Amino acid sequence: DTEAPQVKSGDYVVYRGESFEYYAEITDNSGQVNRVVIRNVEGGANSTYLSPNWVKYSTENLGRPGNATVQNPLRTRIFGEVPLNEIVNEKSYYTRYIVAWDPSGNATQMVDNANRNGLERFVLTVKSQNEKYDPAEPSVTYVNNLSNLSTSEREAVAAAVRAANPNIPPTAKITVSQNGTVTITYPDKSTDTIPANRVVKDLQI
Ligand SMILES: CO[C@@H]1O[C@H](CO)[C@H](O)[C@H](O[C@]2(C(=O)O)C[C@H](O)[C@@H](NC(C)=O)[C@H]([C@H](O)[C@H](O)CO)O2)[C@H]1O
Ligand SMILES: [Ca+2]
Ligand code: NA
Repeated sequence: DTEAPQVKSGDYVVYRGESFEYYAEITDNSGQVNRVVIRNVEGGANSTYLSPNWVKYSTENLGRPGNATVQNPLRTRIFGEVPLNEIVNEKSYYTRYIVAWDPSGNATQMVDNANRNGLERFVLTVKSQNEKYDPAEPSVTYVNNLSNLSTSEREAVAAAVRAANPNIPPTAKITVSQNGTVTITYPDKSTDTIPANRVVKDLQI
């Protein structure tokens, strides 16, 4: 319904142990939107049920003339904190709908089709925490023997990786094995690994 408010959302990827914040933009031909609900598909016209319960949202400047124009769309904040105990797999996404109402009571229609994703329909994808980070591997630590790093050398590699990766969670644990393999264990206990060849060299040859 192009006489109902129109919504532009996005690909709302979120990560265990991390806060998220996205904005959707809403316009209406009347220039005004009075109400915005984000909801699961189930329930019928009056439902506001939305899960997971940690998905929050808010819309400032509701119910004012000109609050929802093409040149200055209404914005809805979609935010929350993803718990560490969320299940993560290829199916750990949640398809949700943004419904907005204009002064005539026309509400954005919910159409159950993936071609509407990024409009009034959006997918909230929950990923493990390691997926938020792409550890930098540009550091180089020279060790005596690549097949047998000492404790000091293992700590040196971990410190080099940390120094190259100020953005990874401070409480993520960087450990290095006896052959220089790096494991980054995130707060949600997911891991990234860095092969030794990318962080360690020796002068044995
Ligand atoms: C009516 O059936 C639902 O229709 C919606 C679209 O309107 C979805 O297709 C939904 O399926 C999913 C989804 O929300 O995309 C498929 C996901 O794999 C499920 N996630 C998990 C972690 O199992 C969700 C989830 O079960 C649901 O969103 C709970 O509110 O459902 C259809 O079930
Ligand atoms: Ca309208
Ligand atoms: Na990663």
